Amino acid sequence: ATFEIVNRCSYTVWAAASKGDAALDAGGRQLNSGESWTINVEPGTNGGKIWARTDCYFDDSGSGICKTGDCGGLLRCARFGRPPTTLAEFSLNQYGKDYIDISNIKGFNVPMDFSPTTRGCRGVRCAADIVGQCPAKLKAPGGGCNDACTVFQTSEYCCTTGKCGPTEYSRFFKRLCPDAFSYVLDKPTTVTCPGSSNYRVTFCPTA
Repeated sequence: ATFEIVNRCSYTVWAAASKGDAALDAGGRQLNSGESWTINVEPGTNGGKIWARTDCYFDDSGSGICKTGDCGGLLRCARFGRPPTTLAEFSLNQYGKDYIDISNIKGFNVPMDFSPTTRGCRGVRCAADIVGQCPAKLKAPGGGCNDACTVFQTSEYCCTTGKCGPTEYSRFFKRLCPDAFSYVLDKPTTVTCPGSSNYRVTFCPTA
């Protein structure tokens, strides 16, 4: 499956793509404002994610740091990124269908649209100004809006027991972005797409 990753932000981002125990494609790349990077994701990929990283530095070997979304200090991510990270999440070719969503469970850094480029389903978007409106207690000094699990490490926010409800913090994310997951047991906003669809992830889709 192809994923075209487009940076419409006015700032550079370092895109990342991983399934947690391996890179997807090259796993990461710089995207200056307006640039597009097309990756190939193996059919059947379960639990893949794409995200943006901000304010990165990398040496000539591909080692460094990012303020949001850092994946073990690598340009080429093989692991998931450090919160806060807006997440484009997907599982492909699962009993004949693909499943996509956007999640704020690991916080928010960059607005994104995640849409199919082929027929048969619809896209999802989280493009509100979550960083600007972020509750004071969730603001990440390094940039972004942390989720409450990251900040407070409670069973309730982290849904550790498999029992949890919505919270004031989850409701903030949900109010700004109804079409993204706000906590683990949120009413699902997953979209079912035809198996083997192709996609576009756009950072800063509206500005």
